Amino acid sequence: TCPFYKKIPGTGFTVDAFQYGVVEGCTAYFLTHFHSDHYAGLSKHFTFPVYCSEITGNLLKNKLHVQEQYIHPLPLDTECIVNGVKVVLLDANHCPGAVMILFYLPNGTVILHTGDFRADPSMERSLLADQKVHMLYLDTTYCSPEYTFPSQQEVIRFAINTAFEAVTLNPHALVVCGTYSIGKEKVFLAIADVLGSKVGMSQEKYKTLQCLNIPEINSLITTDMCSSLVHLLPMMQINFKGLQSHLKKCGGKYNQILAFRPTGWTHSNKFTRIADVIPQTKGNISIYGIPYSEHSSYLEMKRFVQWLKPQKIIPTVNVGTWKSRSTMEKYFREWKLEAGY
Ligand code: NI
Repeated sequence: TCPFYKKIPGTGFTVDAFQYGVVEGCTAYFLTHFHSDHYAGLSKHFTFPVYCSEITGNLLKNKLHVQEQYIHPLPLDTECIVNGVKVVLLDANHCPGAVMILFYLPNGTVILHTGDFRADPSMERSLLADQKVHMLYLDTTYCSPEYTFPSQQEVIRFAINTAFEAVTLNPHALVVCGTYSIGKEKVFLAIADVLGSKVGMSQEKYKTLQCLNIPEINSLITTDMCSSLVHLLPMMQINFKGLQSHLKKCGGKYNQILAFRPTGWTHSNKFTRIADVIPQTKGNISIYGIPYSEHSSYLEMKRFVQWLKPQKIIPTVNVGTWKSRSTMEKYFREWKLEAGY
């Protein structure tokens, strides 16, 4: 059974609600982004209308084999009518194709559903600026003050400089980057670009990347591993055993691996600046965990919400425990009292 926080009152709409069977009364299923906790349940046998971005639509078609007749892609930043209700999709600054949805209810209520997002001040000049929002369905992944991490730009700067130094010192080093889903593509693309290489990967990952409308992509990625000095591997293979084994396969072309594991937040963030980050090393293998986040920090989240001044907030993450829910409600009240809405 579908939980309440995936239902849009006064509509026949649900958001990211594919794992509950047929939801009573749902005339259109919205999908915010192509990540497995959100699409869980979709397949080629799904026969209700799905509304989503162009990029999400490419992935539904090519990776999950959803039939074209049920895929309804919408352009961003454009007022659209769906089953008699005005909607707008906005960029969520999450992974490729990820959106927030603004719903304009027939009774005059306005609802913003953020999906998953990394709040940014640039959102304060989208179509959000033009009217009041009554209810906010909020990505609360990191809704606690301990969650600090650097900007995406600082993290990429660290990775580019790290990789460029290592390979200039040793032209026979291989760079490996972990992945398990879409998002965080800037990590491996930025590193390959500074090294003048394409990125090598499996046919399945290449297929996924070809759905994402990235400019000049044919110039940046390849399935030919042997022509490339930046390789992508599944995240589970980014450990001393998995990399040792991968190095065997490269046929004495390389004598050193430097590997990156983009994580979300980790507790080493409470003590250590990005500048100061060091790898785990064994032999000729080094592994850097870098805190590249596609979710709001606490401070970014707070700033967005205090700007928006919603009348009510409904969290969509960390909703399973009483202690979590109580913690989040206390922060929402502080924010409201401090800003005065
Ligand atoms: Ni996500």
